[PDB]
Amino acid sequence: MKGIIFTEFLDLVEDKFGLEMVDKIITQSELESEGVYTSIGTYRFSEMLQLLQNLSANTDVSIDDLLLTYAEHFFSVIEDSYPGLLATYKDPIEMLASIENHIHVEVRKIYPDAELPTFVVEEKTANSLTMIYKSSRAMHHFGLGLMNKTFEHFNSSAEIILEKIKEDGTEVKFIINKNENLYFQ
Ligand code: HEM
Repeated sequence: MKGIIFTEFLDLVEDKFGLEMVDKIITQSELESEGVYTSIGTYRFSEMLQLLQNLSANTDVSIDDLLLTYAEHFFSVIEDSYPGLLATYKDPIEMLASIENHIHVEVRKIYPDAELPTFVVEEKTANSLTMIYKSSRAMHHFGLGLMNKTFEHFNSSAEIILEKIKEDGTEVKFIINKNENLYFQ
């Protein structure tokens, strides 16, 4: 996992639960990096999992809800860091159907050691998209938050249903249905 994921995450923990919560979840976790992260550094996901598990226990907010809220904030980091990549797309369904073959392809060019999930499109219409999410990290709600802000980036919204193929969350079917949309875009 890239260090930008760690720094933006603990910045949000500081922003919502105070400084002491950042020191708390770090002390509760056995971290090889001792809780010190840089944007260019590469760290194991087992460190982030400990941070999420400890934050969930201290706040009584589920890991999925914590990952969702963080993902919705991280999309703004994506908007401000790579606007030219987002400017390639005019439609949220088209952009989401291009994560595997284009978006995260470009991410690998930037970070060759990036740990990315896989998305497989099974059905695709103008306002609907069914994709299979696969990742040993089971961060489906991180992807759900980025999907939410993808639709909001294009002045739209969508109903997104998650069906866990494997109950551990490492394989999730995403059923995406864009809403109306009362004015021509
Ligand atoms: C310009 C758009 C995007 C950029 C620059 C981007 C980049 C990244 C980066 C840097 C990571 C962290 C990799 C690591 O720490 O090793 C990541 C992970 C991830 N990305 Fe993207 N991403 C983009 C769009 C999306 C979208 C739209 C989705 C889902 C709809 C998505 C799904 C994910 C997920 C779920 C992860 C968590 C890793 C995992 O599940 O295994 N990404 N992405």
